[PDB]
Amino acid sequence: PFSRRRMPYSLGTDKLEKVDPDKIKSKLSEDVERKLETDMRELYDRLLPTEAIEVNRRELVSKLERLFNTEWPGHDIRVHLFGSSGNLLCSDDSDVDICITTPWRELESVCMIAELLDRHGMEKVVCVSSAKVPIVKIWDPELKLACDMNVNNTLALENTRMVRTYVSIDDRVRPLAMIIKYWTRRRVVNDAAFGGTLSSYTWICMIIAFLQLRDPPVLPALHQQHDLKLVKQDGALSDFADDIPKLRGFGAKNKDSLAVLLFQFFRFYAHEFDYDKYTLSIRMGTLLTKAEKNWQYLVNNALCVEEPFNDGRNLGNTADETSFRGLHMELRRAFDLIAEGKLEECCEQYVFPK
Ligand SMILES: [Cl-]
Ligand SMILES: [Mg+2]
Ligand SMILES: [Mg+2]
Repeated sequence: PFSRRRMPYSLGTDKLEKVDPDKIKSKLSEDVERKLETDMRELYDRLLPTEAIEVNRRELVSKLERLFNTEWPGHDIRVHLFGSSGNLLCSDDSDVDICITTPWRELESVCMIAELLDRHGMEKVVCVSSAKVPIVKIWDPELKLACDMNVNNTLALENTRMVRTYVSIDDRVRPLAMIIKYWTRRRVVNDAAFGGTLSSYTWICMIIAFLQLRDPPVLPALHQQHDLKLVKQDGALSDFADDIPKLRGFGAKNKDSLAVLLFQFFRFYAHEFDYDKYTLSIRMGTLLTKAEKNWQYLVNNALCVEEPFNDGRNLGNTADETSFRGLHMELRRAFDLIAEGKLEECCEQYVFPK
């Protein structure tokens, strides 16, 4: 019984002003960079997961796999981590995302799973059967983990494997992405479902797109690197290049530090990127126009971020015009603070009004 709209309609829908480029700081001073760098690695160390909690995620997987195969024997039911839990970007307070696979299609009834998990002591058990991807949500009070589960959405397993591959290519990607994600949680702009802002997966695509567009690039366009694609276990070629040992080091030509990349990330999205004209596409690794995708007609197209496996889908579709204006303001707010090295203020915890 509470409204979670992050960006109030009183914000309006107007485009932000194009700032005189000579007034937009182009690089960190040496003092600001050095201190921001040490602050970011201190933040990253606190964000890194601990082994005790990582063990709890795997125990939840095992517990769930046992519950399911005991209740419905014979169907080779398997339980897989994905999302943050499988792409190297989770922290200890990250929820668990789980994909349950089986050829037994009758398991795709998420409320049947809710009844079983409730009966065996899970708490806050809810099922959402009308979502694009039906889910069951639980709180495990023994392991103290929140968990969203779906059944047989293998597409999410592949784009998790893709993000994991991107994270594995250059060692700056994991700390950069974790710190930006932490920023999105603290400013509460990571809630596409109820807040009208952007999903964590949308944010990760924006980070990867920015890194692909650096000169030199930090990350390649994996979907376009046909010669480094391996054959998967199902016999088909991978959709994206995934021979990690051959890919590792691709970004080594780019010599910018973590501090400079965080500054440039916010500078890019605060002032450089023309939201009105372009679509970000980590599938291509280059900018696309909205018009070449017919996305000038798309409802909720202020921000266009192409899903790399279904390029008909805009990940930015959860932000209407008002929400985009507030997101853009948050990105400029972040740029102004990181330009002066103020990582703590940048990550101030947003609280909803009463
Ligand atoms: Cl993630
Ligand atoms: Mg989740
Ligand atoms: Mg529009």
